[PDB]
Amino acid sequence: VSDDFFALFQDPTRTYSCAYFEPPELTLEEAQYAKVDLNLDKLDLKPGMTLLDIGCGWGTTMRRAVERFDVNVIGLTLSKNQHARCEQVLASIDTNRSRQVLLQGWEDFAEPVDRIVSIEAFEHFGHENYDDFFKRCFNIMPADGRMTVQSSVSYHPYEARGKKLSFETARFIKFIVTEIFPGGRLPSTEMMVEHGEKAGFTVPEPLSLRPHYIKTLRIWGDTLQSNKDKAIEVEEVYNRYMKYLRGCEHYFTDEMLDCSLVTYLKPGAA
Ligand SMILES: CCCCCCCCCCNCCSC[C@H]1O[C@@H](n2cnc3c(N)ncnc32)[C@H](O)[C@@H]1O
Repeated sequence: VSDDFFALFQDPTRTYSCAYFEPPELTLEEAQYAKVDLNLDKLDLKPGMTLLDIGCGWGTTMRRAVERFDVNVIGLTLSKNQHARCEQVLASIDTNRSRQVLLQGWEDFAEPVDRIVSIEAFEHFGHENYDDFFKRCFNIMPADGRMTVQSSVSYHPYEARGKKLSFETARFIKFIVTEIFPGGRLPSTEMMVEHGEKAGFTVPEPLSLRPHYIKTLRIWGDTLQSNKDKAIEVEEVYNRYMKYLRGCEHYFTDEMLDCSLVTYLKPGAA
């Protein structure tokens, strides 16, 4: 997967996550900023604080946080591509706030921060590591800390929609977690909430982003579709991602997949 490839289907910001069409008539690009504001507005961010962005992408969330809230920022990513971009994105801001991006996972991060944002990185963590993740996030934050985690989710193998559809969905999901995001693994919303509660977080009712992901995958699908040619010369990979995009839209429509924005409040939050 090359940067030039994703360039032919994503908005100019290169946000590789669910957009937020509020109001409904926003551009994909506008909708990606609105999704960033949706997360940050939950975080009770005050000037001088340090915001930790876990899985920080091309640095879009962090830039918007410095600009909108007058905070310091630290970003974690496991991609050199993303790290160098973020670094130049951060260095370009007119601020005296510190900005730092580290090529490393949350597992090796242990510094005090005030607030945490994480948009669709959580699918890479592994069920096995959820307890450590939430414990780390609770422990690095002050008494009034808050964290948002946004993540696609599925449902426990038990959770009825027909035998036919449930076997089918399990397979399509295998394919995502194998050839699109190798090593990935979807949680359920219930797991997201429960592991946070066990670490001692108060967890309000999660926000479902389902119709927004449906809307996002359609624009993605449609834009890649229109570059059938331009994308092939940069056929195999093309048909793979078309199966992925059209497939997810379908299963989000069918209500076999969902996307949750979960907020985690420490006992002393405001
Ligand atoms: C609708 C689709 C259906 C659901 C399919 C599974 C979802 C796949 C996730 C796609 N969301 C993309 C957001 S970008 C992921 C970011 O998280 C980072 N990351 C991954 N693991 C860690 C980690 N352990 N620590 C810090 N950062 C991490 C990557 O470097 C990257 O910047």
